[PDB]
Amino acid sequence: WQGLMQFTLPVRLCKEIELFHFDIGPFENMWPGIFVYMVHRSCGTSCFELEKLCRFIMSVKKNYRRVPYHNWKHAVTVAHCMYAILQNNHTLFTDLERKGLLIACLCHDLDHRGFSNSYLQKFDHPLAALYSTSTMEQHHFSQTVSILQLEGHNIFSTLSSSEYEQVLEIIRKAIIATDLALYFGNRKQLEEMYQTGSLNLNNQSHRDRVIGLMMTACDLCSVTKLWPVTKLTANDIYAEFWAEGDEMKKLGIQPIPMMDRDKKDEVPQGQLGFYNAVAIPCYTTLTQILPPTEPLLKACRDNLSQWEKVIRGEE
Ligand SMILES: COc1cc(C)c2nc3[nH]nc(C)c3c(CN3CCOCC3)c2c1
Ligand SMILES: [Mg+2]
Ligand SMILES: [Zn+2]
Repeated sequence: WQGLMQFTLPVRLCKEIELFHFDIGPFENMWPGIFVYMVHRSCGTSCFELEKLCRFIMSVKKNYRRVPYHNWKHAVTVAHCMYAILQNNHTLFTDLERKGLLIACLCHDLDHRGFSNSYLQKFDHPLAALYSTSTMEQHHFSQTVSILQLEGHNIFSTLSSSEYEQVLEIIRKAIIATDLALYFGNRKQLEEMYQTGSLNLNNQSHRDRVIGLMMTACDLCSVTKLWPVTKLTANDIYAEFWAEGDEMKKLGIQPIPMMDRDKKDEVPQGQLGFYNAVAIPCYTTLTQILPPTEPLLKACRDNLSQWEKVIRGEE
């Protein structure tokens, strides 16, 4: 954490880190420093005690597994997209929300084992016996507080008990909303609220749902990058999916097409179905509530057209 303290972002990156399409990929060693800068810009330069902030960040990095997808890179990618959402919609969210939301995005896949909630729930893994719904997401938030409770790690120690419980509730709700099983119902209710004109950001329940969709938009953001970036991320998503599907066939169950490596040919079509049914509706309703988030929708539409090109045999 000591080396992280002297870090300062190069001026060329300051301008590009504000953009939606921004790719963190070529700057591996700058990632912890990129998170510090984003926290200082959105929240404040002395928001947290720098020593504790840097202790927490590095401890979070250490608690991300050597998995192909749900690793340290994924968490920084999710945190960056959130920053760009918060920067373009600043006055709609409180200081406590902006700090909680950036922290939640960095902690959202903490201790992920490269396994879905569906696997754990059927093979009766202790986590499934501990949490029935949103299995991994409840474990991620469990690991978040367990990093905060370490010596010289509680970054929220300056806050009042009322603010500390509010921020932890903001983080719990945020990490839970990353369970894609919850997205479908959440987005439908918001689409109803928008069309009727009943949506009100001063209604705490409505606010939680909008924050929920922001969480999904960020967790899925790898579909809003440039085509060569998105393509290389799809390799990481599937390498993990297949490794899970490999364990499934060892136990005696047949894996789903997305989790079976002997089915790599269905990948462009599987991606197209995911874009039409999940990705595109997500960013469409996000652009409706938050119009400055429109570039996320455009980049996703660009990537759907690219999957449409691979399907037509013109790769
Ligand atoms: C679970 O069902 C699916 C299926 C497919 C085919 C997907 N294809 C994708 N492409 N890009 C993204 C992003 C993405 C996601 C979202 N996932 C969340 C869980 O972790 C892996 C990624 C998918 C999720
Ligand atoms: Mg997750
Ligand atoms: Zn995630």
